Amino acid sequence: NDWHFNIGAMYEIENVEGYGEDMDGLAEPSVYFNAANGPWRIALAYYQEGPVDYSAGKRGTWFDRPELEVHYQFLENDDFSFGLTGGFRNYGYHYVDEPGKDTANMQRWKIAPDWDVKLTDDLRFNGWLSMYKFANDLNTTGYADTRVETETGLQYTFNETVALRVNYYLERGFNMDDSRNNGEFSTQEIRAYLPLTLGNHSVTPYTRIGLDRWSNWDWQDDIEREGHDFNRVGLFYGYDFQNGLSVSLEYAFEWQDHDEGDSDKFHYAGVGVNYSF
Ligand SMILES: CCCCCCCCCCCC[N+](C)(C)[O-]
Ligand SMILES: CCCCCCCCCCCC[N+](C)(C)[O-]
Ligand SMILES: CCCCCCCCCCCC[N+](C)(C)[O-]
Ligand SMILES: CCCCCCCCCCCC[N+](C)(C)[O-]
Ligand SMILES: CCCCCCCCCCCC[N+](C)(C)[O-]
Ligand SMILES: CCCCCCCCCCCC[N+](C)(C)[O-]
Ligand SMILES: CCCCCCCCCCCC[N+](C)(C)[O-]
Ligand SMILES: CCCCCCCCCCCC[N+](C)(C)[O-]
Ligand SMILES: CCCCCCCCCCCC[N+](C)(C)[O-]
Ligand SMILES: CCCCCCCCCCCC[N+](C)(C)[O-]
Ligand SMILES: CCCCCCCCCCCC[N+](C)(C)[O-]
Ligand SMILES: CCCCCCCCCCCC[N+](C)(C)[O-]
Ligand SMILES: CCCCCCCCCCCC[N+](C)(C)[O-]
Ligand SMILES: CCCCCCCCCCCC[N+](C)(C)[O-]
Ligand SMILES: CCCCCCCCCCCC[N+](C)(C)[O-]
Ligand SMILES: CCCCCCCCCCCC[N+](C)(C)[O-]
Ligand SMILES: CCCCCCCCCCCC[N+](C)(C)[O-]
Ligand SMILES: CCCCCCCCCCCC[N+](C)(C)[O-]
Ligand SMILES: CCCCCCCCCCCC[N+](C)(C)[O-]
Ligand SMILES: CCCCCCCCCCCC[N+](C)(C)[O-]
Ligand SMILES: CCCCCCCCCCCC[N+](C)(C)[O-]
Ligand SMILES: CCCCCCCCCCCC[N+](C)(C)[O-]
Ligand SMILES: CCCCCCCCCCCC[N+](C)(C)[O-]
Ligand SMILES: CCCCCCCCCCCC[N+](C)(C)[O-]
Ligand SMILES: CCCCCCCCCCCC[N+](C)(C)[O-]
Ligand SMILES: CCCCCCCCCCCC[N+](C)(C)[O-]
Ligand SMILES: CCCCCCCCCCCC[N+](C)(C)[O-]
Ligand SMILES: CCCCCCCCCCCC[N+](C)(C)[O-]
Ligand SMILES: CCCCCCCCCCCC[N+](C)(C)[O-]
Ligand SMILES: CCCCCCCCCCCC[N+](C)(C)[O-]
Ligand SMILES: CCCCCCCCCCCC[N+](C)(C)[O-]
Ligand SMILES: CCCCCCCCCCCC[N+](C)(C)[O-]
Ligand SMILES: CCCCCCCCCCCC[N+](C)(C)[O-]
Ligand SMILES: CCCCCCCCCCCC[N+](C)(C)[O-]
Ligand SMILES: CCCCCCCCCCCC[N+](C)(C)[O-]
Ligand SMILES: CCCCCCCCCCCC[N+](C)(C)[O-]
Ligand SMILES: CCCCCCCCCCCC[N+](C)(C)[O-]
Ligand SMILES: CCCCCCCCCCCC[N+](C)(C)[O-]
Ligand SMILES: [Ca+2]
Ligand SMILES: [Ca+2]
Ligand SMILES: [Ca+2]
Ligand SMILES: [Ca+2]
Ligand SMILES: [Ca+2]
Ligand SMILES: [Ca+2]
Ligand SMILES: [Ca+2]
Ligand SMILES: [Ca+2]
Ligand SMILES: [Ca+2]
Repeated sequence: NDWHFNIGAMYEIENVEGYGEDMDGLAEPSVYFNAANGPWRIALAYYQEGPVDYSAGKRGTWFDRPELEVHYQFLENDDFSFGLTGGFRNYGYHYVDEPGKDTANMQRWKIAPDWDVKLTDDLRFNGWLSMYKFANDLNTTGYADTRVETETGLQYTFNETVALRVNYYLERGFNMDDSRNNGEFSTQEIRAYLPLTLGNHSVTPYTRIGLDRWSNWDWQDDIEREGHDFNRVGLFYGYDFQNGLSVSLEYAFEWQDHDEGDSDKFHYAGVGVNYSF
C-alpha cells in the first residue's frame, strides 16, 4: 500500500486577436482529482471551453467535458518504464446562434501507451502516443471519428538545475468511415523545453516549431486542404510550497501564418493550484 491524492483547479485563456470566432477569447475553467495506489492511478476531471463576449456578458457555443481515466504501470525501473492509460470523456455542446442546432453529446474513448527508457546516465528516451475514437453526434459536432497523437523524444540532464527536452509531436484527425468528411487535420511539430530548477521554483522556457500542418474545416465548399505555419514560444513558472500545495503560471505567444490568409496572433494564459495529499 499507500494511497496518494491530488486535487486542483486551472483557469486558462486562449485567444486569436481580433473578434473572430473565439470572440474575446476562449476561457476554460477546470477542476481535477486523482488517486494512486501503487501501479494504479485513477483521475477525474471536469472542464468547460467556449468563447466569451466580456462586455455583452455572453457565451458563444461552448462545451463541458467530464472525464475519467485509469492508468496502469506495467513496469517502473530506472532503466525502463511502460504504462498504459484508458480514458473516456463526454463533450456536451451548447450551441448559440447556430441555426438548426441546440445540443449535442459526443464521447471520446482513448487508449495510450507511455514509456521511458534510459540511454545513458544522462540521456533518456520518452514519449506516449494516444488513439482516440469519437462516437456520437459527429455531423453536428463536426469532429472526425478518429485521431492519433504523439510526443516522443529525448531528454538530457546537464545537472540538478538544468535539463533539455526535444520532442517530435504529431496530431492527426481522420475519419475511418468514408461517409465522412468532418474536421480532418494534421499537425507535426518539434517541441523543445528547457526546464530550470532552483529550490522551490521551476521556470521552463519552451517553444514549438512547426514542421507541417493543414486543416480542412471548409471542406464542403472548398475540398482541398489549407496549409499553415505555426510557431509558439512560452514560459511556464511554478512554485512548490513545500506542503504540498503548489501553483503555476504560464504564458505563450504563437504566430499563425496561413497559406491563404493574412496571419494571426494567438495568446495562451493559465494559472493553476494543486494540493497533494
Ligand atoms: C471519490 C472520492 C474518494 C475519497 C478520497 C478522499 C480520501 C482522503 C484521505 C486523505 C489521507 C491522505 N493519505 C492517505 C494520502 O495519506
Ligand atoms: C472552487 C474550485 C476549486 C477547487 C480545486 C482545489 C484547489 C486547491 C485546493 C486548495 C488547497 C487545500 N488546502 C487548504 C488543504 O491546502
Ligand atoms: C486567487 C483566488 C481566485 C478566485 C477566483 C474566483 C473563482 C470564480 C468563482 C466561480 C463562480 C462564478 N459565478 C459568479 C458565476 O458563480
Ligand atoms: C497575476 C496574473 C494576471 C495577469 C493576466 C494577464 C492577462 C492576459 C490577457 C489575455 C487576453 C484574453 N482575454 C482576457 C481578453 O480573454
Ligand atoms: C487559481 C486556480 C484556478 C482558479 C479558477 C478555477 C475555476 C475552476 C472552476 C471549475 C470548472 C467548472 N466550471 C463550472 C466553472 O466550469
Ligand atoms: C474533478 C471531479 C469532478 C468534480 C466536478 C463536479 C462535476 C461537474 C458538475 C458541474 C459543475 C462543476 N463545478 C461544481 C466545479 O462547478
Ligand atoms: C476529503 C475530500 C476532498 C475532496 C476531493 C475528493 C472528492 C473528489 C471526487 C468526487 C467526484 C465529484 N462528484 C461527486 C461531483 O462527482
Ligand atoms: C473515482 C475516484 C477514485 C478514488 C477512490 C480511491 C479512494 C480509496 C479510499 C481508501 C483510503 C483508505 N485509507 C485511508 C486507509 O488509505
Ligand atoms: C479498466 C480496467 C479495470 C480497472 C478499473 C480501475 C480500478 C482500479 C483498482 C484500484 C486498485 C487499488 N488497490 C490495489 C488498493 O485496490
Ligand atoms: C466527473 C464528475 C461526475 C459527472 C458530473 C456530471 C456533470 C456532467 C455535465 C452535465 C452538465 C452539468 N451542468 C448542468 C452543471 O451544466
Ligand atoms: C461513472 C463516473 C464517470 C464520470 C464521467 C462520465 C460523464 C458522463 C455524463 C454525460 C451525461 C450526458 N447526458 C446523459 C446528460 O446526456
Ligand atoms: C487501460 C488501463 C490499464 C488496464 C491494465 C490491466 C491491468 C493488468 C494487471 C495484471 C497484473 C498481472 N500480474 C503481473 C500480476 O501477473
Ligand atoms: C477505455 C478503452 C477503450 C479503447 C478504445 C481506443 C480506440 C482507438 C481508436 C481507433 C479504432 C478505430 N476503429 C473503431 C475503426 O477501430
Ligand atoms: C485493455 C483495456 C481496454 C478496456 C476494454 C474496453 C471496454 C470499453 C469499450 C468501449 C465501449 C463500451 N460500451 C459499449 C459498453 O459502451
Ligand atoms: C476508463 C473508464 C471507462 C469509462 C466508463 C464509461 C462511463 C459512461 C459510459 C456512457 C456510455 C455513453 N453511450 C452513449 C455510449 O452510451
Ligand atoms: C497521455 C496524454 C497527456 C500528456 C501528459 C501525460 C504525461 C506522460 C504520460 C504519463 C502517464 C500518466 N501518469 C499517471 C503516469 O501520470
Ligand atoms: C538510436 C540510438 C539510440 C542511442 C543508444 C546508444 C547509447 C549508448 C550507451 C552507452 C553506454 C555505455 N555503457 C555501456 C558504459 O553504459
Ligand atoms: C538518431 C541518430 C543518433 C541519435 C541517437 C541518440 C544519441 C546517441 C548518443 C548516445 C551516447 C553515445 N556515447 C558514446 C556518447 O555514449
Ligand atoms: C531522432 C534523433 C535525431 C538525430 C540527432 C541526434 C544527435 C544527438 C543525440 C543526443 C546525444 C548527445 N549526447 C550523447 C551527449 O547527449
Ligand atoms: C488540441 C486539438 C486541436 C486541433 C483540432 C480540434 C478538433 C476540431 C474538430 C472540428 C470541431 C469544430 N468545432 C468548432 C465545432 O469545434
Ligand atoms: C529526438 C528529436 C526527435 C526529432 C526527430 C525529427 C522528426 C522528423 C520529422 C519528419 C518530418 C515529417 N514530414 C513528413 C512532415 O516531413
Ligand atoms: C526520437 C523521436 C523520433 C521521432 C520519430 C517517431 C515517428 C515519426 C515519423 C512519423 C511520420 C508521420 N508521417 C507519416 C505523417 O510522416
Ligand atoms: C535533448 C537533446 C540532447 C542534447 C545533447 C547535449 C550534449 C551535452 C554535451 C555536454 C558535454 C559534457 N561536458 C561538459 C562534460 O563536457
Ligand atoms: C518541462 C516541464 C514543464 C512543462 C510544462 C510546459 C508547458 C505546459 C503546457 C500547459 C498547457 C498548454 N496547452 C497545451 C494546454 O495549451
Ligand atoms: C515568472 C518568473 C518568476 C521568477 C522567479 C524565479 C526566481 C528564482 C530565485 C532563486 C533563489 C531561490 N533560493 C533563494 C531558494 O535559492
Ligand atoms: C529551449 C526552449 C527555450 C524557449 C524558447 C526561446 C526562444 C527561442 C526562439 C527565438 C525567439 C524569436 N522571437 C523574437 C521571434 O521570438
Ligand atoms: C530556438 C531553436 C531554433 C529555431 C529555429 C527555427 C525557427 C522557425 C521559425 C520560422 C521558420 C523560419 N526558418 C525556416 C528560417 O526557420
Ligand atoms: C537534437 C536532435 C536534432 C533533431 C532536430 C529535428 C530537426 C529535423 C527536422 C525534421 C524534418 C524537417 N522537415 C523539413 C521534414 O520538416
Ligand atoms: C532544439 C533542436 C531543434 C532543431 C529545430 C529544427 C528545425 C526544423 C526546420 C523546420 C522548418 C519547416 N519548414 C518547412 C516550415 O520550413
Ligand atoms: C528519426 C527520424 C525518422 C525519419 C522520418 C523522416 C522521413 C521523411 C519523410 C519524407 C516525406 C516526403 N513527403 C512529405 C513528400 O511525403
Ligand atoms: C499568482 C502568483 C502566485 C505566486 C506566489 C508564490 C510566490 C513565491 C513566494 C516567494 C518566497 C516566499 N519566501 C520563500 C521568501 O518565503
Ligand atoms: C512576491 C509573491 C508573494 C508571495 C506570497 C506570500 C506567501 C509566502 C510564501 C511562504 C513561504 C514559506 N516557505 C516556502 C519559505 O517556506
Ligand atoms: C501563491 C498563492 C498564495 C497562496 C498562499 C500560500 C500559502 C502558503 C503556506 C500555506 C499555509 C502554511 N502554513 C500554515 C504551515 O504555514
Ligand atoms: C509566468 C509567465 C508570465 C510572464 C508573462 C510573459 C511576458 C511577455 C509579455 C507578453 C508579450 C506579448 N507579445 C508577444 C504580443 O508581445
Ligand atoms: C504575476 C506575474 C505577472 C503577470 C504578467 C502579466 C503580463 C502579461 C501580459 C501579456 C499580454 C501582452 N499582449 C497584450 C501584447 O498580449
Ligand atoms: C501570465 C499568467 C496568466 C495567468 C492568468 C490567466 C487568466 C487571465 C484572466 C483573463 C483576463 C480577462 N480579462 C480581464 C481580460 O477580461
Ligand atoms: C494571480 C491570481 C490570478 C487568479 C486567476 C483567477 C482569475 C480569473 C477568474 C475571474 C474571471 C476573469 N475573467 C476572465 C472573466 O475576466
Ligand atoms: C479542498 C479539500 C482538501 C482536503 C484534503 C485532505 C483531508 C484529509 C485529512 C488528512 C489526514 C487526516 N486523517 C487522519 C484523516 O488522516
Ligand atoms: Ca484547448
Ligand atoms: Ca481573430
Ligand atoms: Ca478573439
Ligand atoms: Ca468589446
Ligand atoms: Ca520542488
Ligand atoms: Ca478547404
Ligand atoms: Ca482553400
Ligand atoms: Ca502545409
Ligand atoms: Ca501567409
